[PDB]
Amino acid sequence: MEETRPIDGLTDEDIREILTRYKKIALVGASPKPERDANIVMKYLLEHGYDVYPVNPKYEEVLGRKCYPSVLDIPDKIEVVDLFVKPKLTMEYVEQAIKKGAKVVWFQYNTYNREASKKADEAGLIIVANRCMMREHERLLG
Ligand SMILES: CC(C)(COP(=O)(O)OP(=O)(O)OC[C@H]1O[C@@H](n2cnc3c(N)ncnc32)[C@H](O)[C@@H]1OP(=O)(O)O)[C@@H](O)C(=O)NCCC(=O)NCCS
Repeated sequence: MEETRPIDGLTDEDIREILTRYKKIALVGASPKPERDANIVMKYLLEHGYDVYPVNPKYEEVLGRKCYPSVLDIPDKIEVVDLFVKPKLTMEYVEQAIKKGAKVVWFQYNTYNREASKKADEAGLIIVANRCMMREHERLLG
């Protein structure tokens, strides 16, 4: 009688490790609108010690942080690309994540793209899917 478990196949321990260790985040789809999920999670991660670089070519500053047009333009190392964009947009961002040397691609709810997931797996990145960083942080480090 196997229980349902997340499809990315990571244990609670693996996620807790990624949430404790990898705190340089490129948050793609960042938005200054309070209503968007990306704004709520970006504020929460900044309140919990994450260094969050918003990425969205539309904006130059979001929540007081300079906003970049690509993960590759961020002047720092990036460990996690946290995706708040539609599925077909994620392939490009996974490609940027690979070229930047990120360690983890994190597909937030309704962003998963199989093809993008495949390029990330081929390059060796850890893939987290169908979870929220905020909710996993609350569940595991709360
Ligand atoms: C993926 C998602 C944003 C789609 O929602 P949607 O209502 O269709 O919104 P859109 O994709 O049109 O736009 C959202 C943002 O993407 C940004 N965006 C669009 N194209 C982009 C691109 N190429 N690069 C970066 N950002 C982009 C837009 O600027 C927009 O922000 P804005 O309204 O400030 O302009 C949405 O399903 C989502 O928020 N998923 C994550 C949900 C989640 O995990 N919530 C946490 C719950 S605890």
